[PDB]
Amino acid sequence: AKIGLFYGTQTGVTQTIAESIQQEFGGESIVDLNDIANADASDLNAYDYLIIGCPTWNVGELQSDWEGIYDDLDSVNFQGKKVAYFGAGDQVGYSDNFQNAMGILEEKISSLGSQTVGYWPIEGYDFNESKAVRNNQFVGLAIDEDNQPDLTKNRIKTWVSQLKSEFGL
Ligand SMILES: Cc1cc2nc3c(=O)[nH]c(=O)nc-3n(C[C@H](O)[C@H](O)[C@H](O)COP(=O)(O)O)c2cc1C
Repeated sequence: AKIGLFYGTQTGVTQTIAESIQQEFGGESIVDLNDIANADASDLNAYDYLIIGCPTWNVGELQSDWEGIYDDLDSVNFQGKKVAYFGAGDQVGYSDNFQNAMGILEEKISSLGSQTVGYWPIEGYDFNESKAVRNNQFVGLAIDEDNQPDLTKNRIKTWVSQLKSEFGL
């Protein structure tokens, strides 16, 4: 497909979100779903449009599967690629490390020459600190199933609608 979605997940929440995003875009013919646990860094090279999903774990850390491939990311040339990010987190329980994984990955991938698209407003959340915030916006979609599951469906619909414009759909 045109868009490659790569996600990592520990308790399955990020996978469910990935599946909803693929569905909102139009299905398998538009978005390829890939579990980063089963991929090689070079698989990211096959796409010009990428969506990266990762939940934050263990107080500000990357989900372990993303942690595993992190050092290999240097071998991929992201210049010219448009990359969007999404993450699952818990704003109440980890108010000072909310969605940090998403920010760690964005800082790394953009330093390799990619363009970040998909900024999201921070006003619909209550947290103290997040490494995924730059100039008062999140660098990608923040989902919180632990505290705001009622908002997930419309957050995804709205985000995907905005991304379509960025990805030329
Ligand atoms: C042990 C543990 C640590 C967590 N640490 C963080 C954290 O530092 N920041 C955050 O935003 N959420 C944190 N969370 C919340 C998870 O990211 C959240 O539950 C998410 O839905 C997990 O998605 P997964 O099922 O895709 O792995 C933590 C949850 C647990 C159980």
